[PDB]
Amino acid sequence: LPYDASKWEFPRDRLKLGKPLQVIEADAFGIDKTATCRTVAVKMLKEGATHSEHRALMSELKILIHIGHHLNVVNLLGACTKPGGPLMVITEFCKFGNLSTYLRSKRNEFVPYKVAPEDLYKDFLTLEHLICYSFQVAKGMEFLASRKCIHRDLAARNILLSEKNVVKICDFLPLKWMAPETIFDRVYTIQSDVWSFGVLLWEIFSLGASPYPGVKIDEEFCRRLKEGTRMRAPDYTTPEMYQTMLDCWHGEPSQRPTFSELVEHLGNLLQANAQQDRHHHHHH
Ligand SMILES: Cc1ccn(-c2cccc(C(F)(F)F)c2)c(=O)c1-c1ccc2nc(N)ncc2c1
Repeated sequence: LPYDASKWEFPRDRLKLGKPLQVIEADAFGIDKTATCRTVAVKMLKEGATHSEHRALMSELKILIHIGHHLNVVNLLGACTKPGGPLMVITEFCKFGNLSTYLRSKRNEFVPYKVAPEDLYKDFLTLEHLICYSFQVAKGMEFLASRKCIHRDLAARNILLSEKNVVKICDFLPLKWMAPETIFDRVYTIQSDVWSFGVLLWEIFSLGASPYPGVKIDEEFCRRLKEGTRMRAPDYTTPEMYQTMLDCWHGEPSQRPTFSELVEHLGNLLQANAQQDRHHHHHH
């Protein structure tokens, strides 16, 4: 893959590094044509990285360039790659952090839908929010899958909350997100990402709970998963959303929905939910 320096290269002295999130928060001067000073996130190699470790982050940068822009994938802004300092990959900064942590903090601030007076539920999460986060991640994953990309670590911890309830796919016990074929055969495909998406759905509709609550992650866990045991419906799910999780958790990878099918399905459930809400709002 190519690296186009004229488009992407950013001077190192235009950054002020801040607190670690290695991924670090930073201030960037003149990275945009939209503003002078902007907060950003920087991924860089620690002191004493090898030639091969340098190649890994470089290949990741090129892949982000090749992938291109989507609202639901953390947006690359620039890079420091030329000699004189460490390799640095610069993206937008999502100040609200990961989705798991956020959902966990909203557990006392949930109603399934809003009615009048709406101020009683100011900044509350609703079913529209949860389905909307799901829909957004599905679209970002359909964008990635279309470009022959496999995420490999799709989990709520790798979903970022931005302004105006926009979520973004990023890449910061992992076994609880892995498909059976990934565990037992070390096979990574787009279909195994769909499995992980299902576990991500469970996380959203449990408001940031840890998958397989109270289950020891040993050889018995893997045995039962391969043999068809699944998580039970989480506390904030709808019946259709739980069925969607089960679909993502199909034993045969080819029998799981595609991200394209998930985008259409979740979009329809978002619309049905909104139509329901408008009726709740009207009659009360
Ligand atoms: C800084 C950076 C650089 C690269 N990537 C990255 C690497 C590989 C893949 C991807 C993906 F999945 F978005 F395509 C993204 C990143 O996800 C990030 C990244 C990581 C954590 C972040 N956390 C916050 N709060 N904001 C932005 C972040 C960016």
